[PDB]
Amino acid sequence: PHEYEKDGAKIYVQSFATIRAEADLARFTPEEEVVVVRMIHAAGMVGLENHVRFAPGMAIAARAALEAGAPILCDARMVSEGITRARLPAKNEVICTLQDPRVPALAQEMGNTRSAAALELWRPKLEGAVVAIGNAPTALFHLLNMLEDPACPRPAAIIGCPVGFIGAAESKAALAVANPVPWVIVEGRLGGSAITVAAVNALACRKE
Amino acid sequence: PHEYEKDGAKIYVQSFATIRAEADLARFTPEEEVVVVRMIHAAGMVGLENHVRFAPGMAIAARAALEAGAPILCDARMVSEGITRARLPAKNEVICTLQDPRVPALAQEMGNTRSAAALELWRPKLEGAVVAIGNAPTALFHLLNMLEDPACPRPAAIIGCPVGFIGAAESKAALAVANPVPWVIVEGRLGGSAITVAAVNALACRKE
Ligand SMILES: C/C1=C2N=C(/C=C3\N[C@H]([C@@H](C)C4=N[C@H]([C@H](CC(=O)O)[C@@]4(C)CCC(=O)O)[C@]4(C)N=C1[C@@H](CCC(=O)O)[C@]4(C)CC(=O)O)[C@H](CCC(=O)O)C3(C)C)[C@@H](CCC(=O)O)[C@]/2(C)CC(=O)O
Ligand SMILES: C/C1=C2N=C(/C=C3\N[C@H]([C@@H](C)C4=N[C@H]([C@H](CC(=O)O)[C@@]4(C)CCC(=O)O)[C@]4(C)N=C1[C@@H](CCC(=O)O)[C@]4(C)CC(=O)O)[C@H](CCC(=O)O)C3(C)C)[C@@H](CCC(=O)O)[C@]/2(C)CC(=O)O
Repeated sequence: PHEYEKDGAKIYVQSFATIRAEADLARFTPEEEVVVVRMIHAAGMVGLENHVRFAPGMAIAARAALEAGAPILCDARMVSEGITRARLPAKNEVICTLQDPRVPALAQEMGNTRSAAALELWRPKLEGAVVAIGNAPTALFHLLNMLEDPACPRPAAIIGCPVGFIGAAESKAALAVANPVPWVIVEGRLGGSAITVAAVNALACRKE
Repeated sequence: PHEYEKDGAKIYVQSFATIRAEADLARFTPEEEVVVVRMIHAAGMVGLENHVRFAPGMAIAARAALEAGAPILCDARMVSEGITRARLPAKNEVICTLQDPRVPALAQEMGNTRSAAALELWRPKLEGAVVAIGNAPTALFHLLNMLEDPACPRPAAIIGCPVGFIGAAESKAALAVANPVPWVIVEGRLGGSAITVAAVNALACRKE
């Protein structure tokens, strides 16, 4: 038969050790470094770290929000279903409103994507939340517009890592410029659900 | 406010057109090319195509299985929850057994990961299925071992795209060598849920 390593705890330890041996991680603070390592792990891509940018204090602020019970607001089910419930420190709600039955009509009325329209339903959970956007650039752009209204509840942190060729790089660059609340991005076209979930999972639990 | 493109249908068309303008896709058959384009789209990574390998006729065989109602067996919820139900041609079941309450004890008895142990529960749905492994190399390795028994039901196709530093590259190289049923892999460390879902979504529906 095929031989392979079967101890999952060991696999993790070896994965992170390989990443730290290969990656260029010196510029990150200790709190940022843990997040970056998990993002690399999720992507299978040493070199990803050359594209990661954090607002000063974001990693600290996001961990603190999660430990205080902040909900995690997710743009897609691939993000929400990714989050490791066993790693959550304070029974944190993991929310994705994309499949709410009101979203298709709302999107049509708004002249926007379903991904973006769904964020309107985040309002009651948004104050102090950790936002995890791993897919839709239109969700990130729309969030920036929502937060231009001083009446809008404001999250504790935004993990802004949508992926793609159209609008993704722009949405993340705009997030960094706007600096609405502490943020992390992957600059450029790279990003996605797995990198986003890794960031959340890293910030949720002090144990790697 | 921030200006951005909000027409999702248009965004797709532009994304695929950008990918085809930049990517090196000549060696793929028409059926393979559609799959590769969607994988690039999901990864935000022109250059991914340099790592993609198909068994001859896999893309044709997998589309045919799906159109015939084959279930899709998924190693993780980030894969199963990714699959676009609106794109499925024949009311195909999308299955992930990872969270079955019997898996933790089974994994312990088997001395294996939960990801791998869960595949034992695939047996009743495995014959003629499309397998979508986007995460766990141990799931792919274990599947290869399962299929070494002539009594094991055999899938119609395997999308073998686990990601990572430990065991991933090895598991996919082993799949290609073993050639148990028609396969697609991303060679090396790259892969993951998003690329895997993209492959399924591409093969499910003739419309991009
Ligand atoms: C499945 C899926 C996937 N998308 C991916 C990536 C991209 N697609 C975007 C556009 C094409 C787009 N995609 C639809 C939007 C549907 C909508 O919101 O109206 C919208 C049409 C619009 C969103 C937007 O552009 O902001 C949604 C969000 N993508 C989904 C569903 C997620 C559903 C859920 O999670 O509950 C979705 C809601 C469609 C659906 O299934 O109903 C991006 C646009 C940028 C670009 O195209 O270059 C980008 C590249 C990010 C891969 C995943 C990436 C990952 O997880 O890491 C992939 C798996 C690829 C695929 O289609 O097979
Ligand atoms: C969330 C999550 C994530 N994994 C990723 C990637 C990897 N991790 C592997 C090892 C570390 C591993 N990971 C656990 C296994 C738990 C298990 O099955 O016992 C096992 C421990 C073992 C699986 C295996 O090695 O075959 C599982 C599968 N990963 C999950 C849960 C998926 C649960 C579900 O889907 O229902 C999981 C079941 C743990 C859990 O949450 O309970 C790989 C090993 C190779 C390596 O480490 O370099 C590899 C890199 C692939 C990212 C996703 C990648 C993607 O979607 O594209 C990320 C998001 C990273 C993260 O942990 O934040």
